[PDB]
Amino acid sequence: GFKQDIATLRGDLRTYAQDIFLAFLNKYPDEKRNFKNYVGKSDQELKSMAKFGDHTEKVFNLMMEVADRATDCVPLASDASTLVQMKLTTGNFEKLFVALVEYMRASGQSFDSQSWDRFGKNLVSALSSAGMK
Ligand SMILES: Oc1c(Cl)cc(Cl)cc1Cl
Repeated sequence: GFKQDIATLRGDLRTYAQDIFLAFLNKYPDEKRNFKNYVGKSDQELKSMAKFGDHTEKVFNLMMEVADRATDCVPLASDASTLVQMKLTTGNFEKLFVALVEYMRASGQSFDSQSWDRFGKNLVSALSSAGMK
């Protein structure tokens, strides 16, 4: 289920983070235009940029922490507030989770893809309730 999936992702987090973020950028090319440093680069070129691997892993680590603290795929409102108060839009987040769920469904592994869909919706809603546009 959802909690085992957190363990699965953590066990190869850099690879999963990069591959899911690349799936997001390739599914939504316009989002990539908000990453000036990644425009005009293929997957393999992105994987050679230090801050691509470092930033994608850091984002997914925080996602895993929030997932770990959630109950029934509902994140803590206090985690959402911490996120909004750290240095975006709920629309871009919703698109990341669409790509994440599609990636899980195409994997041969028994990810709980419906729970991640719910978690993404609930995080988007909690971020909006906590003041993110
Ligand atoms: O370099 C970044 C990456 Cl790869 C992903 C996100 Cl979500 C943000 C930044 Cl600044």
